[PDB]
Amino acid sequence: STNWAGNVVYRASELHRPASLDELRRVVARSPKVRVLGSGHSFNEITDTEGALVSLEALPPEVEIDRATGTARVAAGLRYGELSARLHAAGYALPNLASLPHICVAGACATGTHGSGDGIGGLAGSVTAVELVTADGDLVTLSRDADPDRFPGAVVSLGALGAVVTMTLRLEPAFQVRQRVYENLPAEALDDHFDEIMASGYSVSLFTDWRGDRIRQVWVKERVEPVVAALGATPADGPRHPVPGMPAANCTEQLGVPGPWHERLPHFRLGFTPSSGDELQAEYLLPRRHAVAAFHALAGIADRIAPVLHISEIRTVAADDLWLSPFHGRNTVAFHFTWKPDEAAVREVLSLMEEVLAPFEPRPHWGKLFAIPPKVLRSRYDRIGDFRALARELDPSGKFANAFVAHHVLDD
Amino acid sequence: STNWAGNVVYRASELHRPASLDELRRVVARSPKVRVLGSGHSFNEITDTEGALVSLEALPPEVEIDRATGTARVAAGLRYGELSARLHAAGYALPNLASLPHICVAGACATGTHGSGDGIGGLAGSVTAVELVTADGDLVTLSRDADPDRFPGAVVSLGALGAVVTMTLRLEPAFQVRQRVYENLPAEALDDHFDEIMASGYSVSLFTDWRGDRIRQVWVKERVPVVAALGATPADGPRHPVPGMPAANCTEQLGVPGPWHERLPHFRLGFTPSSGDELQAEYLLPRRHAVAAFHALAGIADRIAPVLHISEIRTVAADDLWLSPFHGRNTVAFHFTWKPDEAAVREVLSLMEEVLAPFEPRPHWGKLFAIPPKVLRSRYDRIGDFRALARELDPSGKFANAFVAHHVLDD
Amino acid sequence: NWAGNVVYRASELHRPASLDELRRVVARSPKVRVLGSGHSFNEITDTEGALVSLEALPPEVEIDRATGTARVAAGLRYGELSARLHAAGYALPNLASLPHICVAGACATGTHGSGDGIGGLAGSVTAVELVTADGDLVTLSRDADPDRFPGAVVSLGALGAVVTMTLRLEPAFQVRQRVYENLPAEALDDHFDEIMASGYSVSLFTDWRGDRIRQVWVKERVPVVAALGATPADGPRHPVPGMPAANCTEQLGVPGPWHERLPHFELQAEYLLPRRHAVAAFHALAGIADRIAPVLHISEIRTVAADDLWLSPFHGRNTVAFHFTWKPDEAAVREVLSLMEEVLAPFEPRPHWGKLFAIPPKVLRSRYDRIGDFRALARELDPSGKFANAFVAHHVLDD
Amino acid sequence: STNWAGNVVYRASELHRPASLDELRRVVARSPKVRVLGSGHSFNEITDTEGALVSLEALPPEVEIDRATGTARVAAGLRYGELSARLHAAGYALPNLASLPHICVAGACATGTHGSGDGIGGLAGSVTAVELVTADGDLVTLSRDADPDRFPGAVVSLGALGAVVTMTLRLEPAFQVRQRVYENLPAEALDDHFDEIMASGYSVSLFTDWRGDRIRQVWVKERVPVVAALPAPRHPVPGMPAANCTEQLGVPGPWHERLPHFRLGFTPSGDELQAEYLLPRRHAVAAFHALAGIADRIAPVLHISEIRTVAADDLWLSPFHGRNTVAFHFTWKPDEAAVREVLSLMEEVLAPFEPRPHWGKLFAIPPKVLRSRYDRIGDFRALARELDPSGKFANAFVAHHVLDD
Ligand SMILES: Cc1cc2nc3c(=O)[nH]c(=O)nc-3n(C[C@H](O)[C@H](O)[C@H](O)COP(=O)(O)OP(=O)(O)OC[C@H]3O[C@@H](n4cnc5c(N)ncnc54)[C@H](O)[C@@H]3O)c2cc1C
Ligand SMILES: Cc1cc2nc3c(=O)[nH]c(=O)nc-3n(C[C@H](O)[C@H](O)[C@H](O)COP(=O)(O)OP(=O)(O)OC[C@H]3O[C@@H](n4cnc5c(N)ncnc54)[C@H](O)[C@@H]3O)c2cc1C
Ligand SMILES: Cc1cc2nc3c(=O)[nH]c(=O)nc-3n(C[C@H](O)[C@H](O)[C@H](O)COP(=O)(O)OP(=O)(O)OC[C@H]3O[C@@H](n4cnc5c(N)ncnc54)[C@H](O)[C@@H]3O)c2cc1C
Ligand SMILES: Cc1cc2nc3c(=O)[nH]c(=O)nc-3n(C[C@H](O)[C@H](O)[C@H](O)COP(=O)(O)OP(=O)(O)OC[C@H]3O[C@@H](n4cnc5c(N)ncnc54)[C@H](O)[C@@H]3O)c2cc1C
Ligand SMILES: O=C(CO)[C@@H](O)[C@H](O)CO
Ligand SMILES: O=C(CO)[C@@H](O)[C@H](O)CO
Ligand SMILES: O=C(CO)[C@@H](O)[C@H](O)CO
Ligand SMILES: O=C(CO)[C@@H](O)[C@H](O)CO
Repeated sequence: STNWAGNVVYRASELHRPASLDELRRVVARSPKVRVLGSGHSFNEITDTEGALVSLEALPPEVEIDRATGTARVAAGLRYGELSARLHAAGYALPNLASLPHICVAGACATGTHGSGDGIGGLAGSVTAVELVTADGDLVTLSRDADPDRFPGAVVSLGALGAVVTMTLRLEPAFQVRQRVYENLPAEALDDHFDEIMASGYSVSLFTDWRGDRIRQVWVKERVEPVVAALGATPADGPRHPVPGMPAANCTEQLGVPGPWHERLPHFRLGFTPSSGDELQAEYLLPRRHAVAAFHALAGIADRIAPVLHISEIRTVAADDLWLSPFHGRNTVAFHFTWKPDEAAVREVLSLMEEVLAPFEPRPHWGKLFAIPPKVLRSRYDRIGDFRALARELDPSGKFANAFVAHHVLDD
Repeated sequence: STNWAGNVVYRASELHRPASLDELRRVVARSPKVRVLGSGHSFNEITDTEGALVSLEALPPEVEIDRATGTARVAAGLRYGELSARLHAAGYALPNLASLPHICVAGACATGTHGSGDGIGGLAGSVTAVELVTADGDLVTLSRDADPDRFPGAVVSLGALGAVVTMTLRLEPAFQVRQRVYENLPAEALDDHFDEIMASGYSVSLFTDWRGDRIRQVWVKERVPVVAALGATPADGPRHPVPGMPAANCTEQLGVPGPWHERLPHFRLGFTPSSGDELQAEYLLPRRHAVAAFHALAGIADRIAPVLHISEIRTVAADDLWLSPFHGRNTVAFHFTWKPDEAAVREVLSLMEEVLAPFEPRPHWGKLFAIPPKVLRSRYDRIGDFRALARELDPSGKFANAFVAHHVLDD
Repeated sequence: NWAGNVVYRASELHRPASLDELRRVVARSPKVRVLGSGHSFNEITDTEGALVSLEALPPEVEIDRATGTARVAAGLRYGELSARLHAAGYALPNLASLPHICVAGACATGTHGSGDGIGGLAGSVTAVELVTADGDLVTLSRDADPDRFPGAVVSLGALGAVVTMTLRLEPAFQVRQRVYENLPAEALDDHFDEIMASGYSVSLFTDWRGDRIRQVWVKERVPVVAALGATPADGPRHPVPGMPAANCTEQLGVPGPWHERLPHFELQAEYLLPRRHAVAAFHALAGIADRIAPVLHISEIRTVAADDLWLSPFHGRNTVAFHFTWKPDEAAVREVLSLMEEVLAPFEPRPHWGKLFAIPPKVLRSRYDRIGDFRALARELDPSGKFANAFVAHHVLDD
Repeated sequence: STNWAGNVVYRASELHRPASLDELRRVVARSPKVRVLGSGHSFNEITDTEGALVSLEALPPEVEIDRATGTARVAAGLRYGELSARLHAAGYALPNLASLPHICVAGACATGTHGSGDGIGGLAGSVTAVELVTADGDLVTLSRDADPDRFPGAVVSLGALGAVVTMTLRLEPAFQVRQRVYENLPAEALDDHFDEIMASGYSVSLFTDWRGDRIRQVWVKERVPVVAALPAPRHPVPGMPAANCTEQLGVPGPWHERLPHFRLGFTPSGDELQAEYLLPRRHAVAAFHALAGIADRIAPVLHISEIRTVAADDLWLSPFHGRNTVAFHFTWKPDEAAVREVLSLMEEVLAPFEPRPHWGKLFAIPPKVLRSRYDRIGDFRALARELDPSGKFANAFVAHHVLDD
């Protein structure tokens, strides 16, 4: 019926839940208009369609680990929670995960979903091949090794190349992670010490309510002195939640307690499992150089942000070569905004935000809200012409192109 | 707002999600009318209230394992999926789980939730102590060792004693379980071999559509073959109890050994339905009336199968818990996962109840039924005892909604 | 003390007439205890150093329309404070039995009325200003000091001398009050909850002679006990036999202003129990009614809502109040209380801090979850133990 | 989001763009607080509101000409760029145009926007009637002919009467205009020859950087040479490209591709602040010299200043109410803090010349004094209360400056 938040009521005629590869290939082939439905953790109409919603949650939850190549072959309908548990048990890990694990692996990689860390990509960077059902109904495989020229536009694809059934991931050895929350770092500390703070851990989040002159929280996640303590931030005495009033229970165990990578790198614990959300979201991704400038630009309109914000989160993400990846050929600073659920009021505040950041050539998070018109947005991605070439090659009728992918990427 | 099936719209004024014991104690105390809210996997008006709905999902998720006594202190908002995973990690298990893990431990035990298994009781049986917030707002502990007279009425409580915050669970060593599905057993094979079948593994499920003369599926889970010999054929790939639904949802089959918490339920940890498209009722009968009852239903299989997804038949050992459906009688379980027409199932239930009447059938407290109070109560010895415990720990009836008033507490 | 069973062993009795003067006295005196009205019955207000009244201070009463709160002199009595609050068209939720009781003295001990959804008077407090042992002002408020403010109000005057308390107000309201005579004692076994909920504030008066509740006072904001066999009173009544009805607030259902209705207007003990033990307790007490009734004027049963104030008797549990206005024979009463505390022990009872009791410390401290937090707040605000007498040392602070 | 400059961040709740009169009238009637948004070419908080910002650029762009009366009925949301090009096509013209065409007609007229020329008023004088949606949502027409007592209040209104949908303009025959730039006139030239200079063309503009005592540039626009006695494409600001500006070097062209300084195609956000003071024309030289005396404080934080002339009108809050006028315009550099210092000073040195500020550009002139400098303000306050008792269309700006006691 709706997206996780419940602001997007899907206008689809039918919701198909194929129980096999064969049953999917039939649904895709016979349907004139398809958009794959993963986890519903998007806030825009990217997943909307007047035709066929198709889930892949009901296919085999394959997770075949090849010990020789250190790579897992895994079902696109599978979520990061499950995938991680299974990978971890077998003694394998991924380099990073998003804020909660209950997010669909293909759905995440489609929109350029990311964690934080200076030397760590968006999650799609771990992908080394896809198999997808084309608009026709047959399996195509695109892999880095085999298809150098085409693979990089395959992964962060807005699910407009077809339905991905199995993604190959490069694995690392399973690892332990400790996480501490520091409170009330002074905002001015960023002006001279931004690079030192975000490098002070494997993955660092800044949380600010854009009220006053203080970074409300700083989450410093280390692979097994703290810099942000030196700079005025006090360690938190107990468990904490990024948002004011929301329970610490939900969140991954903090207070410096080492635990497995997959119960630490996300902000939310394997158990949390919210059936629904009461928030909106927008995230702008800038070149890393514009962090401070951009911080200040936003400091200038904090009086419009703070009223309708739950929390804003600031992260770093290494550059990839993935054509519609927000991290395409530029190390990045992430300006995320978990809003309160008033779309009208957030839409005003986003047009404004987009004006004050415009000098920093900001790319919006494909899954989160934005108002950046196509002309401007397309100019901010070099390889947008090469991706439109691949979408017409693999989907000439534009089966997998709803209004959103047309408007933002495909239409002239 | 609603139950997981969505047939029950809670008519509550407030939905509290306290983040601390203190915050809970304040909400309980100040609210003149409370019903706790766990996982929402009930289908009747048990969890409904005009007063204050109260989750405990927001309290610290304690799983404190005490190696010495081999027990686990666990938060009442926690669900079996999370609890199990954590218990398994530390190298511990429980004896049984329900069909899907993502059910709340306090809400499961509060209704008499159960698996299958000859020598295995309802899940509430692994409970040795409960700490709860009284209608007053203070903590009370009831344990088997400290309160032998009263503890047996406190676990399977319909949440009418107050809000349980922690539950002590006797553990076992973590164990491996293999699972095999068998297809199209002859219905007559039960008549002389029911007990031989249900005992053919640690936990055993019979799934029939109540169409014609076959048992669609038989699931035989073993701690690390009868029904083959009796004319059922091994399934060659993965399978789901209901026709149409995907095998993918379900725990790994084909006799492949796995961890207990990834086998004893039908549904794998990853399957996480946010909503359901079904109703439910389950009748629990003394084991001797298995065949007698099997036939008595077969006599109205023409009114069942129309509005039915699948019916599940299981065994449950006896316990001593006053409102447990397995209260001092080894049990045969007749489960019905209906299709979501409440008006139509209610009519089929009136009937089911009438034909099963001679077997003194106790309904599952969480699932649908229409068995009136007078009759329901007479099927429970220790109903007068529970009514006293409620009055002792909740004189004002704070935790007594119209459901618990009408079925157990009112005269 | 207003009873006269406690002779204050203080060297000096100061009555500062200015904040400045009070601040001086506190600073210069190495041992202080504040004196309200003297409506305690125990050794709580007693000290060998300096008694300090605050009755002479400016009776400030600053009603802030916006937040709907008042700022009032700790020395002010509820009678006086009420009259002023009422004239401005404001009220407090509840008042104790007589208004001529000091506001900071009341809140320090866990003073309370009756009412199912009504707290002790200390719950109406949002902030305190108090002179420390050093002579400077500290403000503790709920808003500004979440962690600490709950130890501060019901304090046993062991943190400093409170000068001004901020109260949350309601709109001023009328109240009617009817006394019913001779309810059957059995009527509580099934209808306790229904009776105590039959008004805004309800009181049960029993002489613990036979099986009758002598009187039941039912106070309503502008019904069960009539139907359960108690008869309406023909004319004005007083809770104690023989004492004149003239002393008591107007009854016979004549609507009146809250402050002329919620109060009713000897030694005293009160035990405060989880509300669920109301009937169980009421029997345990009937089971020694032969030792009570001889030395008793009247006993008063009331209900009080839970709060989060660390040494409130209502700390984290709705409450049934069992009060005993005794005949002034302390030696006799101390025998009765020792037995009473034994029969009531299973109901984990808390004593009214400002009334008599013999519950040993080790036990009394285990019936308060947040004693250690209150002990660390007194050592934070008064490390010298200026405001620590023998009472507060014995019961709460000493190790 | 912001005004064209970006110094004003709109603190509105809703930004509406009605696509019909019906839809506007609905937005107005249901909104308790409204301010219309034109082109955002203001620099103060005149357009600002905590209520409802309402563009009109999405209504029918009507341009209904009556050959008989030689008058056009035009959509308020229309810009001078568009409106001109369509007026011209039909073989009609307006007497004058502001510096660029991409300013909203009703936005222009609401603040008393103007060009240069001795015998031509501010743009608002060409308006003979308005239809506006009241705070109730119904249409009211005020016209000079029908409502003599009230109409003069209605045009230069500060958008405080209602939302103007259609304005009736008096038109002329379409005319050609040539313009020429002369460079470095001596400032002393003005001392005896100001009047002769500003009368030397249809419109004349004097650009000075307020460095020394020269006029950097004199733009002389003639319908189809005095400043020569006392020649150059060129941009009024140092460092900005000439290509942005209308075609000069005496090349004849249509009025609308000429009278503005900036060509139909430019279409730029901005990087400047603005103030303009409008003095009775006789104080030209006295004021020019009074400013030359603090030209040390000005020239630093200045792009360019423009001095122009404007005819008198009878429009109640027109800067040109009952007096021929000399315009001292300043395009400042974007440092509001620095400019607000210079304006307190400028407003003191010009005080004897009874200056009126441009309603659309910056000023620090206190209300009591500003109000004294308009005779008819008492009558505009009586009209606003007549058309908008609840003050739906009155923001902080209009209340502070004009309406509040
Ligand atoms: C609570 C929450 C936390 C979040 N945390 C983070 C975070 O920390 N970092 C971050 O970067 N983002 C984060 N996000 C954003 C989120 O990762 C994106 O919205 C994500 O891309 C949505 O994935 P989905 O599958 O849930 O959503 P959907 O709307 O269901 O799908 C997203 C897109 O993927 C496509 N897709 C899905 N499955 C397939 C498939 N098999 N083949 C092809 N295309 C497919 C769909 O067509 C659609 O276009 C968060 C979102 C939420 C709600
Ligand atoms: C998909 C599905 C699968 C199922 N599988 C099985 C199965 O295999 N076997 C079986 O026997 N049953 C099964 N059931 C039935 C189910 O276990 C019961 O309805 C059970 O009561 C679920 O409780 P809940 O907390 O999830 O729901 P709720 O309606 O929220 O809670 C049930 C009761 O528990 C009480 N409660 C919850 N938390 C507390 C607490 N902390 N303190 C006090 N009271 C509390 C509530 O007040 C309420 O009265 C299943 C149900 C579904 C929907
Ligand atoms: C006739 C009568 C009726 C009563 N009715 C009730 C009733 O209905 N309900 C009930 O609960 N109790 C009742 N009580 C008990 C009485 O209200 C309490 O004992 C109360 O706490 C005493 O207040 P006081 O002004 O007499 O203080 P005192 O006995 O003089 O002092 C008691 C405490 O107050 C402290 N104190 C006083 N002022 C300050 C200050 N400004 N700053 C710091 N500490 C201060 C002292 O330090 C001391 O610890 C009654 C008592 C009597 C005599
Ligand atoms: C680059 C530039 C050049 C300029 N050149 C000149 C110039 O040469 N001469 C000159 O005199 N001024 C000039 N100005 C100033 C400008 O002409 C005035 O500030 C003008 O009033 C603003 O027009 P706008 O449409 O941007 O108004 P806005 O800022 O959008 O709003 C201004 C006022 O118009 C009102 N309004 C707009 N439309 C309506 C309507 N339909 N009904 C009712 N009220 C309405 C608004 O409520 C507000 O009170 C210039 C400004 C800039 C930025
Ligand atoms: O990263 C995200 C969402 O993309 C979350 O951390 C939010 O910041 C809310 O906590
Ligand atoms: O039998 C049960 C227990 O309630 C179900 O979970 C089965 O899968 C039938 O749907
Ligand atoms: O309120 C009290 C004391 O708390 C009553 O006992 C009255 O004094 C009547 O005796
Ligand atoms: O905008 C105006 C008038 O308001 C012009 O003076 C420009 O500054 C020319 O550069």
